[PDB]
Amino acid sequence: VIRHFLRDDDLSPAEQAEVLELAAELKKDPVSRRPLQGPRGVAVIFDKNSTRTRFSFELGIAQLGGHAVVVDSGQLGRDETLQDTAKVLSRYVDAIVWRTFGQERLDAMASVATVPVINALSDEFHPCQVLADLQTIAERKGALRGLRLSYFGDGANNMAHSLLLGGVTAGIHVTVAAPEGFLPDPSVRAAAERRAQDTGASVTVTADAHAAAAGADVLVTDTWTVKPFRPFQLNSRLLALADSDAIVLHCLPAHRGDEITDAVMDGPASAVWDEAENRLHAQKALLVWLLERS
Amino acid sequence: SVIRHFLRDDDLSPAEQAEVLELAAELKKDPVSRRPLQGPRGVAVIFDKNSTRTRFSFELGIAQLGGHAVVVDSGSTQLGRDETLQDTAKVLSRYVDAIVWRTFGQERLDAMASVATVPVINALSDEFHPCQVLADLQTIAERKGALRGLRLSYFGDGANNMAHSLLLGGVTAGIHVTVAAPEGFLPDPSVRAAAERRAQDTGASVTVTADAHAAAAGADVLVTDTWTSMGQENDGLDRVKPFRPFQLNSRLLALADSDAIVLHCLPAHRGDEITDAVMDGPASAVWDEAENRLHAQKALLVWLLERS
Amino acid sequence: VIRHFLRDDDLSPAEQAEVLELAAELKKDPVSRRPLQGPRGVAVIFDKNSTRTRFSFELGIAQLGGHAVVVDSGSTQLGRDETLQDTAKVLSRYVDAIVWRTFGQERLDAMASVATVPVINALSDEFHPCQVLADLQTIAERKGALRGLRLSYFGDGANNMAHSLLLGGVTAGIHVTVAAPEGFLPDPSVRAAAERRAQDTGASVTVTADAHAAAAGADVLVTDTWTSMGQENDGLDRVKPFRPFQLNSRLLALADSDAIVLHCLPAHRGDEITDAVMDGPASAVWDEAENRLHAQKALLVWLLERS
Ligand SMILES: COC(=O)c1ccc(O)c(I)c1
Ligand SMILES: COC(=O)c1ccc(O)c(I)c1
Ligand SMILES: COC(=O)c1ccc(O)c(I)c1
Repeated sequence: VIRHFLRDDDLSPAEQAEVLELAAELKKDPVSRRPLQGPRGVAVIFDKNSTRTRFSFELGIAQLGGHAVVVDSGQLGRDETLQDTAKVLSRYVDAIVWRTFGQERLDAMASVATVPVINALSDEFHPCQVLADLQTIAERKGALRGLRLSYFGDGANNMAHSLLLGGVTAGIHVTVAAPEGFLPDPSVRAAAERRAQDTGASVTVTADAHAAAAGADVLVTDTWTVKPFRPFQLNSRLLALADSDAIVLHCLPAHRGDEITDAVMDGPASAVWDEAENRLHAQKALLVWLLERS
Repeated sequence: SVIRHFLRDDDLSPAEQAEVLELAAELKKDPVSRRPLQGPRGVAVIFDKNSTRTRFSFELGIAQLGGHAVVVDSGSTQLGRDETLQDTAKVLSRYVDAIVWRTFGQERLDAMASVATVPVINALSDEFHPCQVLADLQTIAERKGALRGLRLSYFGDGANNMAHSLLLGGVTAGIHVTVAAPEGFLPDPSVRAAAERRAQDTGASVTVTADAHAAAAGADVLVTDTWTSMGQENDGLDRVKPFRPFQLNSRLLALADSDAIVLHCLPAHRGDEITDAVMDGPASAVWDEAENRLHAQKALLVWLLERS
Repeated sequence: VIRHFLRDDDLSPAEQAEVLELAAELKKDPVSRRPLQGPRGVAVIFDKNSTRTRFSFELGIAQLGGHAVVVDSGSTQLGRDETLQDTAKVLSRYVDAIVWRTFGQERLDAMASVATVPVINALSDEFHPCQVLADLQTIAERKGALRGLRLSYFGDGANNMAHSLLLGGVTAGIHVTVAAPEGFLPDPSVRAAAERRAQDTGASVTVTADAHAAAAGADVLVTDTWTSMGQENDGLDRVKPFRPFQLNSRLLALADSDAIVLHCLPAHRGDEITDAVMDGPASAVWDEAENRLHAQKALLVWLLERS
């Protein structure tokens, strides 16, 4: 009966809508929900450090009344079985937030822990970032369903997979614009196409950056790590092809002049700074929502 | 009032230990009902060698007492390197209401405690692990009731921190403690004599034997621990062959009382000191035991702060 | 506008007095001010770790009702994977203040130029202005009014404590003397800024290699370690030049009979200061160490309400 959140499609379309609505309420009233008052603990474990993931989660948990126990990459599983660690953590904390690499490690922890496990960021998915992206799109553009989103650059990385899955879950027509060596994992693509039939969305994968941008409502990129990606740069030429009032997203950090140009990132279509803040609100909502169902 | 420290299990008298364990039971039922550190007031939690389960239990426990744990890993300069230990203790005493320290040699804890003007707690050391044994006693009481007169046997390395603390903390609770260990691996003589003298006051006893089967027979509680600490991996000994007859396995457990329970200071190395069947079977109390580090350490801190 | 505290003369004499008054009030009532209730966040960022800096700030923020997010060395150093400007914009969305221990002053200036929350220099190569606030609180509680006191600092005259004692000291009206050997003198820009500020407060600046003249008639004697970790490979013999400037019993006996002794910890007993001086009746190093908690909480309270 314990819900986990390891990939974007772990939420149904109706569940994802609940979490995003909660994120909006929490942005307006950040200390109104105190499910962890006590404080109750939440584990925030990094197999590899991520300062942005730490600020977001550590502050968010505290604003829910809890105390985050942050374990930096100075690992889980060397000492004892992941199953034994999961059993003990379940006695100390009400949720486990974990940044690890392979998906099989997250699945293993989730199969044994008796508290919710959240994928903070992994090799294959970045589902919390995409919740923050969807919150940012909704507050700038309103209804998500039927919007057109294009992601540019490395189509094999965790953002491309999560934009496909979380995007179609929200009714967004998602396009990935990527060069040949760097396309979405085929099982993720197939999961996105199936979910997309439930929401009226669709999946497109192309090497044509110009067609990806033409008519886009949301344009997204991410760092590249490098010649194959240059045609996919978000520059101002690409952005003129989009629909009026298009918004640009980029989970930070950005390498200005590589995947994105100053003019795009500092211009009026950029929503990168609101996007960064909304990681706090979206992750708090996810936690609140998981905790009440577990 | 004198400042009370908790560096070894016998730092509590039998009556004082009973007060702490009763408070641990109350705190398990009502975990935010005691707020002596409301403010927050600080508590230092220092690791000369990192321990992640010591971290979760103390960091959360201190927060639930209303306090704020300042957690210092060994990534900082080891205490005693950049400035004297006495200088550090004097400064710490201006910032925090208690000092929790995982360190190696017991003389370092003694030194800190002699100069600090706030309680010092041994979170785990080479010679003792008294906080773990408080959690063990809480767990035993939960399962069996009165501790006085129970029979507890520990198996494996008889000179490690858990053997020493089970001796001292166990006899302080009135438990008849047996250590089953091979020759060359027997309890420190000073700790054994201290346990024998304390056991006189409680009606307990101390037994040390190389006969694992005899130690298991009639026991109410069977305990083991890893055979080798990190610092012993390079000591030159074969640290498998001497201990294999002391494995806590189904055969050994079946020799004990039908109602016996099994304890183990985590992490366990399954297949070495304990088997999967025992670890995962119905006699195992290891998960409740791990949880009770939280409650027993909170009780200890509440009790020390009130007396200091 | 947003106020920052990057060096000691970022506070005017009147503003410094307000922060020091607040520090005394917070020492008496340490949880009575809750500007960060929520909790609101405060970033505490270390380009190079300092355990003493971390404890003081982490507890202080919590006692203001906030939650400190501590970033130790081990994260990618600010500037490596992203512009300081971009990091500052994102930080400003998460926290109500940025406390940063870094190296060159230009990095602090850059952060403060674009951050929309107060930026505090926790400790840097050029200045240690939070420690000097704690020193001034310590002197005030031991001596009363600061104006007109005579303070002499001994040792490396170009380190961050020498620079902040000059600037923070003259801001408080203290006559500051730096006693240091040739080649280890205060930065000229810092000395000139102190000399300008001293005209406003009736204070004065003296730089001298004459250790006995600097101790004579002093109300406060201060020293610091002769070498920072980043100076250990600079090629200099960093012991012989400084031995004449040791804060020892003979040097203390030249000062005013009611003189006090300060040293931001840790001390290397036997080098810059002796056991007899560290542990005798003139030493105020333990109160000084504690007051870093109260002075830093005061600064945060004051910056948060002005910004
Ligand atoms: C939410 O993330 C942050 O606030 C953040 C990002 C990058 C940084 O280098 C630092 I320090 C903080
Ligand atoms: C109470 O102890 C724990 O919850 C714990 C133990 C071991 C670990 O490796 C980790 I991550 C957490
Ligand atoms: C405020 O500074 C301290 O309290 C402190 C200083 C040095 C240390 O090694 C440790 I642990 C704490």
